[PDB]
This record gives sequence, structure tokens and C-alpha cells, in this order.
Amino acid sequence: ANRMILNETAWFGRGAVGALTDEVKRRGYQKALIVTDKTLVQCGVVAKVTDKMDAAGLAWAIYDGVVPNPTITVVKEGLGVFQNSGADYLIAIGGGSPQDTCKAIGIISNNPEFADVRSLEGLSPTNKPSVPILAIPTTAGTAAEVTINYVITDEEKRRKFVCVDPHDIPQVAFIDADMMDGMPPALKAATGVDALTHAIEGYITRGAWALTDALHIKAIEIIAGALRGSVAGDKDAGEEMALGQYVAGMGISNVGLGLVHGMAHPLGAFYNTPHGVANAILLPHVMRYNADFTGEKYRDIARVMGVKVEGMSLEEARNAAVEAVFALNRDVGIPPHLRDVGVRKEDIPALAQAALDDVCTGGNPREATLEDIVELYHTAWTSH
Amino acid sequence: ANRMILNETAWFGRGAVGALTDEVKRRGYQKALIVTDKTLVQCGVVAKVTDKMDAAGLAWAIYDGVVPNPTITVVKEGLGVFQNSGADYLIAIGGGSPQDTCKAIGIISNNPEFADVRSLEGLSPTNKPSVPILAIPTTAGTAAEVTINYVITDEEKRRKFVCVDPHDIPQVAFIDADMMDGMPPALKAATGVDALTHAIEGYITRGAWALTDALHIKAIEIIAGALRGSVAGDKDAGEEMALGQYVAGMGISNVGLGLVHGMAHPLGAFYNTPHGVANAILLPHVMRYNADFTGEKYRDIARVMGVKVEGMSLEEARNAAVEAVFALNRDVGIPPHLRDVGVRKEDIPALAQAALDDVCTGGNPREATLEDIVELYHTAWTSH
Ligand SMILES: NC(=O)c1ccc[n+]([C@@H]2O[C@H](COP(=O)([O-])OP(=O)(O)OC[C@H]3O[C@@H](n4cnc5c(N)ncnc54)[C@H](O)[C@@H]3O)[C@@H](O)[C@H]2O)c1
Ligand SMILES: NC(=O)c1ccc[n+]([C@@H]2O[C@H](COP(=O)([O-])OP(=O)(O)OC[C@H]3O[C@@H](n4cnc5c(N)ncnc54)[C@H](O)[C@@H]3O)[C@@H](O)[C@H]2O)c1
Ligand SMILES: [Fe+3]
Ligand SMILES: [Fe+3]
Repeated sequence: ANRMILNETAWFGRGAVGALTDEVKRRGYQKALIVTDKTLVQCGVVAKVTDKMDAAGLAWAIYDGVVPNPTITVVKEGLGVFQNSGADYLIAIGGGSPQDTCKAIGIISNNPEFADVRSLEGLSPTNKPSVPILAIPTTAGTAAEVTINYVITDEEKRRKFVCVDPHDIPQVAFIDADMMDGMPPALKAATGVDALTHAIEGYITRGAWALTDALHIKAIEIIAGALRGSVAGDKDAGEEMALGQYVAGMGISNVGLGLVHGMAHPLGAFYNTPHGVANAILLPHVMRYNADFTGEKYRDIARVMGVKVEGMSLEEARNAAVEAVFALNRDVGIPPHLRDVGVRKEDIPALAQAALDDVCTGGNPREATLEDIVELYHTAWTSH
Repeated sequence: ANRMILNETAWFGRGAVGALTDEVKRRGYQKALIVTDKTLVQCGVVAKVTDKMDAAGLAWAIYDGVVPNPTITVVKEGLGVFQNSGADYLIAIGGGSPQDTCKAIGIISNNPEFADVRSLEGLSPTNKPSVPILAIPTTAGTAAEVTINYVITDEEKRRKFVCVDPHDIPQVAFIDADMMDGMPPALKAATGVDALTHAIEGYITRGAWALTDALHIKAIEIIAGALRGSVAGDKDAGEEMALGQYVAGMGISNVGLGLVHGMAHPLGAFYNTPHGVANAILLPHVMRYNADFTGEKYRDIARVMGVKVEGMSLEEARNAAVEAVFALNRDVGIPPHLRDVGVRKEDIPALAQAALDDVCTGGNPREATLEDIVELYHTAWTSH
């Protein structure tokens, strides 16, 4: 049988964060710790929520120390602020980095033996649910609000590790494009192709089944239809992206991903490469590698990305799907090569071993070898 | 903004009830009350679960007093059995009648001021979550495992009332076609068209939006593809129906239904008409009434029900969608007219007023008048 874990409650649309004060009152919570980053404070995104909490008389404290690719140090620091805050629940405001930090803090607070953080890797053997989390994404996005995963950087071991735990699922997600509009265009582009990567990898993952296929192919259609417009500042395209990125995540931890996420993680660990950019650059190269092991599915991807697939051979349809992703990447300004974002050719074998061992790689529809992954990093790296 | 309430956890596929004992152990529950009916006990469906609970050392008691269109008496009796059982959680085994009884018992147990049952009608202002519910459907089906609705019969007032409450959502749903295979063919047919009715009414309801549209049109495709095969005894078609009926419900408590459910409820109240049969007979007539208020949506319905819509006008595609439902109803043996199932012509004005006032009718895409509903009952009552 197949398990699906989802948010019990989610609010969607512009103004969805307007539901937060009523949700808090209905659940009887007394005081939030907001887990966020300095950019979202500076840009006034956090205040979109705290102004509503202030108006409703709801108490809050803030931890804004999160950094991209959040580290063991960031988790321990946030946990310290949580323990001293008197908060009884968490509000995660931000992209995957704050949402994942918030999950780690919530889990460790109710499972204090995991305070070393390393011990959470894999199927975390936690006995207690997380401190309740209300999740408010500000990128479009990682869908960290709806997965049971969170990804922490071990700086000493130079690796990103995935923690998988039904105990971390947020109680309520608020998916509000008003919270996302202020992303710089390059951040809309990269988080949007990360969303597309979740949807494509989820569509073709070894564990795929009927329900996740239906969700993923709809997410691909929405994201491919909306991302150019959203990057360009179209308000309705932004609302479409907010929905598409969420639907794209409804399979990440229910069925799995593949070698794109497997190869993106070591770039985050080695260089602090932004997750979205890493996935975007890799995606079409990994799609080419996987193409002949994905049945009819690239014909479906090409069709919903606007390709006229009528009369194409399966290989022509596969080539068209890959080309549609290369074209979208160019069209929203994704750097074309890993050399452009400071990846070092001499690191490729170490990156490839880290990718081969990444849990995401296990879902890949083509069984990857070390040599295959080395060649893929070279293909993605090269100016030629 | 649009709210989605879903099961936090759901297991899908033949053998999904095999997950139940581990879910109970992980949640630390001590003793179940199983809420079911005498038929499911007698035919050994309940033992499929209790044999597994016995093997795992999990305590249970049973209330099997549920009858179709469960009444205030059934709820009060089951509440009494629950209170005396020492159970700390509920397991609902059955179709909508046991699932809805279980929701009422769980809500009242934690919100004892609603012990009159009538007071639960509408948006129940309960302060506390239900006693935890694990939901196991045996029909395909009402999707009562995933909606926030439950429907109780007031025998004294001769009316069915709808209770809508986020607090009643089951913690875990187990969607297992092994639990459904014993439905007689006529029961597969009627519960299957009830599922189709959820999916069609949910697709065209006033509150419809992008996510529920995606779920409902996929549910229509699955159900229209599988129902004839499932009624004929095909095991794989039965598993398809188990998924389709669930997806059909993911939309409905989140966006609403329409006049088919509004007109079906008074038939259940007046005559004890089976819910699925009532919906099936009404569905194509109400679809014809609603057709010109549904934009392009009947072209989508006709297409996924196997109609070649290429080259049809929208009005031709609307007619084709209605005809596809008439054809399905004939093919799975739904009685063609309300007179066939003991509906009295002289009751039509009283039925019509009850339907006009039913909360489901408020979602109908065409604003219904008393006169319109009277005419629709007449159209459905005999051949013209
Ligand atoms: N299942 C999961 O939990 C899951 C899924 C995939 C990714 N991840 C993790 O998510 C992280 C990446 O998250 P991300 O891609 O959302 O980026 P991020 O959270 O790392 O943020 C990237 C940058 O964008 C800024 N930013 C975010 N929202 C903004 C806004 N609205 N306006 C202005 N600036 C804004 C941040 O301040 C930061 O500088 C990685 O660590 C990745 O491994 C986890
Ligand atoms: N909760 C909601 O959102 C919701 C939605 C729709 C319908 N409903 C309600 O659900 C009820 C109808 O439920 P239903 O249509 O599932 O039927 P049901 O639960 O009333 O059962 C009908 C008959 O089928 C039998 N049966 C059920 N499963 C069987 C199996 N596997 N093998 C053999 N016999 C089996 C029952 O014992 C009974 O005799 C109505 O009261 C309706 O109002 C509620
Ligand atoms: Fe990602
Ligand atoms: Fe129904």
C-alpha cells in the first residue's frame, strides 16, 4: 500500500495569511516563535504576519538567524531562542531554509535527545510530534510546508543530510502569493524551476503511482504556464506559481525524487550554492540521462509544457521535453553552466560520490553509477 | 482565500488496513470502539480488521447498531456504548452511514453539550477536536473518510441535516479495495454513481477553484473508466474505484456540492431511499438544469467519460455529458425513475421545499427556485 502525508489544513490564495489569527485562536495556542531570516525582516515580509498578530492581540517572539542551506549551528541557535522564548508553537516564515530550521527546532524541542541534530538523519526515530508548526512559504518554492522532510547542512562533514519524519508535518500551511511577490526576479526563477524539478522528478520517481502522477503532471502544467509571467511580475501568474509549487511537493516525501536533488545537495554543501539554481542547472541534463527509463512520461511533460507532441516518436517527444526545460531556464535567466556559479572541476569526483550516496538518488528511474554522475556533472559544468 | 482540509495520513491500495496496527501503536492509543453495522460483522468484513488488532494485542469494543441514513437514535445509542466502553479512539468500518455515525459520536464525546445531536447541524461551533478517528471505507463510496461532513436523519422532523466541522476529520484513512469487494453489484453501482455525483457537483459548484477542479476532473475520469468493470467484478477496477471515490471527496467538503445532493437528502428522510440510488436517478436531470451555468466544464466531463467532443459546439458537448451519465446509469442498473423506488408524486412540493432549504443546494451553480425544484422532481419521477 502507498502512504500519503499532507497538511490536515491549508489555506490558498492572496490574503491566505489573513486566516492565521483565527487558526491560532481555534487551537488555543498562547505564544509563537516566528522562525525566519534577516532578508524577510528587512523587506517587511515578516511584518505582513506580525502586524495581523498584533491587531488580534497574539503574542510572538522571533528567531531571524536562519541562513540558506541552514546548518547544525543555526538549528542549535534557533532551539536556544525557542527554549528561552516561552513560545508553545512555531510560525515558519520563509523559503525552505526557515521552514526546515523550524521543523528541526520543533522536533528537537519535543524530542530533546536529538539536540546534536546529526542523530535526526534518515527516518528519525522520534517518539513525539513536533511542537505545532504553522508554515508560511515566501518562495515558490520548495513546498517544505507540505513534506515530512527537512535538510540540514553538516559544515564539518561538508554534506547536506535529509531528515524524514511524519512527526514534523505542519498543522496548517498558508500559501499566499502576497508573501512571495517581493522575491527578486532571479529568486522567482530559481525557486520556480526547483518547483518544476520536484514535479518532474516526482512524476518519474521509482515509487510513482496514480495519485502522485495526477498531482505532479498538474503541477508541471501550472508551473510551465505561469513561471515566465511570475518572474516578469504578473500578479495572477504569481498566484498560479504559489499553488503549482505546493502541488509539486505533494509527492517529495510520499513517493520520492531522483538524481537532480541528489546532485544539487553536494553543491549546497561544498559551495553554499542556492538550492533552486543548483536544481535548475542540473535538471535538463539529468532529464536527458533518465529519458529512456521513463516510459511515456516525457510525452506528457512535453504536452503540458506547450509542445505539439502529435506525430512525434517517443524519442522526439523526450527530446522536446528536455528542450522545453532548457528553453524555460534560458527564458527566466538561469545561469547555463555550473562553472558560472563557482563549481570547481577538481571537486566533481567528490561531488559525484556524495550524490551517489544522497537518499534522493535512490528514487532515480535510471540506476546511477559513480561514473554516470561524474559525466553528468561534467556535462552541466562545461561552457561547451 | 480557499481552505483545504484533508486527512493528515492516508493509506491506499489492497492491504492498506495492514497499516492500522502500526498507526495505533505510533499514536499510543489504548482501546478502540469500532463503529460499524450488523451486515459488515456478519459477512466477516469487520474481522479483517479485528483479527489484525488481536494479533497485535490491540484492545477493541464494538458498536454495530448503525443503519442506513443513521438517525439521532443511532448516534445517541452509539455515544452510550462509547462512554461505557472505556475506548480512547474510534475505528469507523463501513460506508457513509457508519463513518458519519462515528464522526457524530467522536464530536459529541469531546463536545458533550451537543448530546441533543440536532445542534450539530451546519458549521458546528465545537471547541474541541473529535475523539481521534481511524476511517476504513467499505463502499466506493461516500468519501466520508476525507470530508468534514456527516449527515444525520431527524426521524421526528423527517429531514436529513448536514454537520460541517473541521474537528471531525479522521487522523488516518485506510482505503483498501479488499474491504469493498463484498459489496453486491447493485451497491457497487449506486455508491459508484454517488462518487461520480460528488465529483461532478464538486467540479461545477459555486466555490470551485483550480485545485478542486484538478482533483474532481481526475476523479470523474477514474470513476467513468472503472465503474462498469467494478460492478462486473473486476478486482483492478475495484481498486480504481476505491481511489476515484476518495479523490471525488477531497474537493467536496472544501468547495461544496449542489442540487443533486440537495434533492437526494429529502428522499432519504421521507422514504429511507439509499443515498447513492437517489443521487444517481437525479444526477442527469439536475445536470441538464445546470448545463448553461457551467462554462466549458461539461466538455471536460464528456471528454473524460469517453465522448469524442472534437467538433461539438459547447451545447452539443453539454448534451453529450448528460447522455454519458444516462448511459452509465443504464449500464450499471440504476432504476431510471423516482417512481420506481416508491417516491410519491403528491410529496414533490414538500420534497422541493426541503431540497430548496438543504445546505448542498446553496453550492448549485444555477440559483434554484421552489418551482424549478418541483419541475426537476417531476422530470426525474416518470418517463416523458
Ligand atoms: N522537503 C523539504 O523540506 C525541502 C524541499 C526542498 C528543499 N529544501 C531545502 O530548502 C532550502 C532552500 O529554500 P529556498 O529555495 O526556498 O530558499 P531559502 O529559504 O534558502 O532562501 C534563499 C534566499 O531568498 C531570500 N528570500 C526568500 N523569500 C524571499 C522573499 N519573498 N523576498 C525576498 N527574499 C526572499 C532568503 O532571505 C534567502 O536570502 C535548501 O536548504 C533545501 O535543501 C527542503
Ligand atoms: N460524510 C459525508 O461527507 C457524506 C458524504 C456522502 C454521503 N454521506 C451519507 O452516507 C450514507 C450512505 O452511505 P453508503 O452509501 O456508503 O451506504 P451505507 O453505509 O448506508 O450502507 C448501505 C448498505 O450497504 C451495506 N454494505 C456496506 N459495505 C458493504 C460491503 N463491503 N459488503 C456488503 N454490504 C456492504 C451496509 O451494511 C448497508 O446495508 C448516507 O446517510 C449519506 O447521507 C455522508
Ligand atoms: Fe528542491
Ligand atoms: Fe453523496
